[PDB]
Amino acid sequence: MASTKSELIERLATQQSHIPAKTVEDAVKEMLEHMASTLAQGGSGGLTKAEMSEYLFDKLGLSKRDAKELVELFFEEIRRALENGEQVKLSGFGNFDLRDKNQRPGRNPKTGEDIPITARRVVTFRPGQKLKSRVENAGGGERIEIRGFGSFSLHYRAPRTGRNPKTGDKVELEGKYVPHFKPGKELRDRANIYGGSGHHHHHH
DNA sequence: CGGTGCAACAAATTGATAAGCAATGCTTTTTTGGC
DNA sequence: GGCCAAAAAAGCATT
DNA sequence: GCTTATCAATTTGTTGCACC
Ligand SMILES: [Mn+2]
Ligand SMILES: [Mn+2]
Ligand SMILES: [Mn+2]
Ligand SMILES: [Mn+2]
Ligand SMILES: [Mn+2]
Ligand SMILES: [Mn+2]
Ligand SMILES: [Mn+2]
Repeated sequence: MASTKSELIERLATQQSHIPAKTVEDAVKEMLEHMASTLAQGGSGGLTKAEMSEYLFDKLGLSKRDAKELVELFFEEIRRALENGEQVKLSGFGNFDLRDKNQRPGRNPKTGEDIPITARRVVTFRPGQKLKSRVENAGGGERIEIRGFGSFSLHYRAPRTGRNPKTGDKVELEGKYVPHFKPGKELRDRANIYGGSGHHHHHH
């Protein structure tokens, strides 16, 4: 129960036959690079499905129509893996994990009245080291926002005196930014095996 | 290529609970690039 | 697309 | 071990992107 970058490119390849696999493969790598770049240096404001497609056009010389179907399928395939209970591991970027959470005490932050947090399965993203280095090294760029999938942004870490957990020796750590992913509604619903029933949908 | 509309976003409240992380060497998985 | 040895990244330890 | 994230219900303002 684990999907990799290559296993993902393989499924996107056998679903994009009208496109040469090598291009299907080059595409995913360009997307992930465009994505890392955005979070690391940014420069071009928020990243979106359109910017990722335009980029594949410019860069790979792909039809604007194919870059769009691909970008969409790329994230669709990831959702399919997770919804099926599979962990998605994209080397050089990060891993999308599934966690079963038990019910725990909550409340209406405004009123204060206790209201329990139901048990559920969530999608979490663990930034890889390759990526974490780029974001602290570069300094921090823009966010990524893909509706229905999730959004990536940067959270700030204040400087602090840390310890080498092996030796217990103190270490002086500088401020830096770290990537943070937020699963979008579609992905949370599909991945959470506790809501595939008559939904939540009323007006008052 | 450009204008609209609207559900999916971000931010904001509190507080109990769950998850992640500083350094870094050895082990394991993944990818790379030739053939 | 499969093989393969080497390089890179990740996994683990503990994180 | 200490720090950061998770989440509840609900409103106010923003934006990705489907659809003209
Ligand atoms: Mn262009
Ligand atoms: Mn299934
Ligand atoms: Mn955030
Ligand atoms: Mn090589
Ligand atoms: Mn490493
Ligand atoms: Mn252990
Ligand atoms: Mn502990």
